[PDB]
Order: sequence, then structure tokens, then C-alpha cells
Amino acid sequence: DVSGTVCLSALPPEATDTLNLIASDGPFPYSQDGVVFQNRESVLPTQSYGYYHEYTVITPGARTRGTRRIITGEATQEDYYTGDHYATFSLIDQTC
Amino acid sequence: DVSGTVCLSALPPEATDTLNLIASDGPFPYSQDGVVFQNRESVLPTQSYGYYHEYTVITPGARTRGTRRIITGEATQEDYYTGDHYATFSLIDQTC
Repeated sequence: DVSGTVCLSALPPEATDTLNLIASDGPFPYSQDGVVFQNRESVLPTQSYGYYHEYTVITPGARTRGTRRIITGEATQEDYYTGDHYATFSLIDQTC
Repeated sequence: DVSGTVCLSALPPEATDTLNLIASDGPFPYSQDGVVFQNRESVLPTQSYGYYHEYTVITPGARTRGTRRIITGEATQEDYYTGDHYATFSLIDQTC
């Protein structure tokens, strides 16, 4: 289940950075940016393989890619944030 | 993010000195000159560890290393100036 909606303004600023890169199709900072997200644990609605893609949201100060991601679906503005390495997701509302 | 490009001629003269030392591979005045800059806060573009190195830009009169630096990247002509101890950066344009 998607745990609600979150305003874009409420997320870390790097989430805005990631969305702006998704809009331009990159170039992306990481080679893993834009891979398919398999939705293994069925947290997001079930779709055919390839429907969802994942992108890094940089965490300043982290030594790795960290745990923050944006997952896109194919519908307009269907963008989900996770800050906990895919345990929970929120739909992003870009209007607030 | 990088805050734009600045001509070398518009930076303190000490920045020209530091760039000349980088071109000759030293000798450098400070022991810390040439160490890797980790880019921990993700202000500069994400790159592999060791892509960036740091060099002192002397501040006249200072007893310490002060707050001015050049950060080199591995690409041709990729040099960044900070006058505020890594909070902000500008790309240096050696052509002007």
C-alpha cells in the first residue's frame, strides 16, 4: 500500500533535483539510475515488469547511494518517494 | 551545485599562483595540498573517490590555511574555486 501523499516541498531538496533529471531524461549521476524497479514485495500496485523505474535521490553526507529513491510509474505524475530503501512509499504531490 | 563560472583574472592573484603550482606538480606550500577531496556534502557533481583533489589558495596575512581553495577534477580544465571553506564553488575559466 502507498502510505499517503507527500508534498514535494516537504521532501529533502534533492528530491526536486531528481525529478528535474527525470523530466530531462538525465544525464543521471549513477549508472543504476533508471533501472527497472521490480516491486518484489508488491508494496506498489501490481503492474507488468518494466512499468516502474528507480532513480537515486542523493543523501548529502552518506558514503553510499543511500536509501532515498524516486520510483516512477507510467501514468502522468505517478512518482513515488521512498526514504527507507523501498520499505514504505508516498505519492509525491508536486503542487504543494 | 556550482555557482557559475568566473574568470581567473577576477579571482585573487593567489589563485593564479595555485594553478601554476598544480601545473608543475608543486612543490606546494602546505602539507595538505593535493589530498583527495571527498565531496561528502555533494556540492560538486558526483564522481568516484579520488576524482577531486584540494589545494590551498593562500590568504595574505593568515596564520592558518584560511578558507580559500582550488578543487581540481580529473577532466581537462575542471577546476573549482571556493572562498568560503567549501560552502560554495565557482568553476574557474583560465581563458579570461
